[PDB]
Amino acid sequence: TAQYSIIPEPSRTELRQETAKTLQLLSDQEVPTLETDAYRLTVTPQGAHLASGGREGRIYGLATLRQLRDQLAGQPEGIPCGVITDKPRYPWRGLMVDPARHFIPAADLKKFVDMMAYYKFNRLHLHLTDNQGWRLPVPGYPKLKSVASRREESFGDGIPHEGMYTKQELKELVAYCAARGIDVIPEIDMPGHNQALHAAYPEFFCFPKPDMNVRTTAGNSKELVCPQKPEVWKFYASVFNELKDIFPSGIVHLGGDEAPTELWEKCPLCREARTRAAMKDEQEQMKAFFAKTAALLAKNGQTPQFWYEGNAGIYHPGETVYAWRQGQALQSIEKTKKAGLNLIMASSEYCYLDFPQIQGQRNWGWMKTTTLQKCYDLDPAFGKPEKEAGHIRGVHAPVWAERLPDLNHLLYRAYPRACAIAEAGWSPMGVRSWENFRRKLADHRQFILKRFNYDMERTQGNEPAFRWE
Ligand SMILES: [Zn+2]
Repeated sequence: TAQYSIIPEPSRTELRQETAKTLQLLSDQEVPTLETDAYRLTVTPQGAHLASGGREGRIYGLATLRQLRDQLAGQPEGIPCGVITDKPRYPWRGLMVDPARHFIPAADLKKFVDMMAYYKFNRLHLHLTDNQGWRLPVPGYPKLKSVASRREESFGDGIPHEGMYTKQELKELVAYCAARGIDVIPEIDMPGHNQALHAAYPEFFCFPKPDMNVRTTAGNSKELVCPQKPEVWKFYASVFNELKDIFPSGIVHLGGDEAPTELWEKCPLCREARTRAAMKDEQEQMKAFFAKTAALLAKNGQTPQFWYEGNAGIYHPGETVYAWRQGQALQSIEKTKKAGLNLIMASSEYCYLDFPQIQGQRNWGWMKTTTLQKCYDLDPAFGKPEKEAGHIRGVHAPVWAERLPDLNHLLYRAYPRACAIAEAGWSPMGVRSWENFRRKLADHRQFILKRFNYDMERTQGNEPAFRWE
């Protein structure tokens, strides 16, 4: 029987036993009888009718109409008539890109955004800073451009890699995303992930090293900013003010994953600061660091987000954290509920799209394989009902880019698993099935070829070649 191939699967589809050979939009109304994020699309032999509860629902309805037009373009016999009534399961449906590890030019970001909007993603998270590069310009700190935005090579390849966005480019990105229903979330990791910052501004750190260079390999850095130094707090105030100007979401992801604190332990300034504050250890110092940063953000009307660490203690009720450790999803759901935290599911078992998608593709000596079928197994609530897991805001898939040097590589690992993530964030469990998703994705190969000039076919051997190992 003839059906639609819309991804994500709509919450309700009622097909009729007639065929439509045109999708001309005959009516387009806003009505109070639909939620602001909801739409109803009626496909008739004469054309389509769209009703929506608000601008957001209208964006989604037009995205569904776009997919139906692609299907009809491939089906000259027509597509079924029917009524689609639709609204998302979760309000947060996100992808993260990592320009700190490999810079993503503006044009390439635009293509990435168009593709994620096709699948009704509504959050774009930018990992802007890390050991391997710093991509956010900050007035008054020119060495961020001249030093921190450049590295000499990647993994011994002898090829320099550099880049930094302009403020104007980032405001363009924000407007481009907004027009496509997407909010943009910056991430500035602190106090660690800061080898590039140290290369530019060694005076911000407990043990300044003028010979420090921007990192060209993966691994953990012990270089933490020294919370006793006034230049650090002036710098981060400047950072947060730039983010306030550029990013209207007002959300600032601070990282927050466990950092090595050996250098704080040894720092003569931090040692005496801990003694004055009767702090027992460097974890108490970390709690104080994040309380101070959260206060700076609050003075700005901004709110922090974190990669969840169950035993961190740096969170205040109402904040939002990301669940990411394998095997910890259900525990994190329970713990955040008890702690009054909101939770975004980014479990690396399902959502870390830097991992290879077919067994035998490059795993860089450590990555597990996450197939499309495994990815589609994701239920963000892990079996818990809406009344017990209402603090779960949605789903988020990071495409970490240590080993993804350009858009071609990035999209190879992001898609088609991002389509599965989109359906996990949008579609109620009652309309989800691997067999239906697999059928639709088969059709989407042609849809994406025609609309984006991009090939989503995946075989063990057709990943683009790498220069490393
Ligand atoms: Zn220190």
